[PDB]
Amino acid sequence: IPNPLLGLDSTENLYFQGIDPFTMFEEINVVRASQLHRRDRFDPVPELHSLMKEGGLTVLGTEDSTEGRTAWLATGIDEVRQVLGSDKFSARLLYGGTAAGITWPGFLTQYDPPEHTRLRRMVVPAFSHRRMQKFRPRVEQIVQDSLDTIESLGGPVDFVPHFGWAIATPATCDFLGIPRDDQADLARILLASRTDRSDKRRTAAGNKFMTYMKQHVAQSRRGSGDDLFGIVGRENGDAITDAELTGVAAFVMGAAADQVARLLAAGAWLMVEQPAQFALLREKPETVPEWLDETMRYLTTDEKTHPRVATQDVRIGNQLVKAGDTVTCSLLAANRPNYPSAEDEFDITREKAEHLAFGHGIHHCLGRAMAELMFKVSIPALAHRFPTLRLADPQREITLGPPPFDVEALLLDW
Ligand code: HEM
Repeated sequence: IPNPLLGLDSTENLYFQGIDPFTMFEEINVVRASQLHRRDRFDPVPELHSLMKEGGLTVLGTEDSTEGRTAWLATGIDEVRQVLGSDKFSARLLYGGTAAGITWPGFLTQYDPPEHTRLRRMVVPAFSHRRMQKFRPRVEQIVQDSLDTIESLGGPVDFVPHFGWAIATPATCDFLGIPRDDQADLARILLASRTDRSDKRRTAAGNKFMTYMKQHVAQSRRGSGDDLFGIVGRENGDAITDAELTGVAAFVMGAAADQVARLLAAGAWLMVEQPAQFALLREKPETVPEWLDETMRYLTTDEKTHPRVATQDVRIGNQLVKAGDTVTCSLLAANRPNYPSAEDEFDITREKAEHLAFGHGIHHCLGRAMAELMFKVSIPALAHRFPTLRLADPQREITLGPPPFDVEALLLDW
């Protein structure tokens, strides 16, 4: 029971007869974690900076009960690696108890070993570095086409649709063997499923996407294509279900496409804020071999991991994480430990890398090679194409939406 006589926070104050107290505990902690991972331009917000000073693991929130659950945030590099690498944390127990089945087939984030292990191993060959080498000429074409479109239009151009999404959409679709003719409509359907203010219309759009994808999976899984479905289907036969394949494909075209569009937009923004450094990349790329790792570290466009649930009492740093507690990891805090300082500032010439932008442990980014391929093609190509790239209006702040790192618009000229 919140006490609205004492405080002003709307989220904290929500109460009505018959409200679920546990649902409320989980939801306010998600909101708290989210608030902490907004950004101040490229930087952590003061609240996260303050929290980082407290120690490597702090209390996000606690349940009203005697011997109730605690939600923790890990911010120290040591604590984050320890949590994410430990077999004493479950991902699946976040979504239900032991006896609960899988909710979203193919949503790897939701699986624990041994089934996490098997399903990931089944799909891994499609995401390999070798496979990304093969995919590279297509990505190069996608990027040059996007740049041609931008240049043809004339400045100013919004790089969110014309750079982030113009690359992410065809790249993800092509990876899944989606015919060119279908792509614009699917992207439109996905927009409705991600943004429509009506939850009813949001679900109808999601349903429309998932049924297209189920059909596409059935058509493609026994075929001879180099798409994800052909690869995984030919290799695995009936060991992978249509539902599982559909989930993986949907993730790639939905959540993951959004993640890469956001990363590319954040990259283009950094380029216009740090043009002398990116001039070094354009003109002498061999002298800055760690540029990409440093960019990932600085940007950390996925600020935090999904909460993990402790399956037994476990020591994390100083603290005792009790069975049933959750720990959320701040990749942002892990990658920017020295914020603010000269050493934390973006430095394209840095050695040794860091970093944890793609997570850690068994759940670490399956799409790392694909994401890096996209970035490593896109950013240098942008630099060569528009050496004079700049903000159309240098006085206007970039508007950031809710995490993860969400550039809403990026109006650039050259
Ligand atoms: C199209 C490109 C991408 C694909 C296909 C992809 C795919 C995936 C998948 C399937 C997982 C779940 C792995 C598992 O649970 O075993 C994952 C996890 C993760 N990804 Fe990606 N990803 C992409 C881009 C990105 C980008 C741009 C970032 C941010 C830099 C990112 C950051 C992460 C992180 C931090 C995790 C771990 C989450 C956690 O531990 O809770 N990914 N990725």
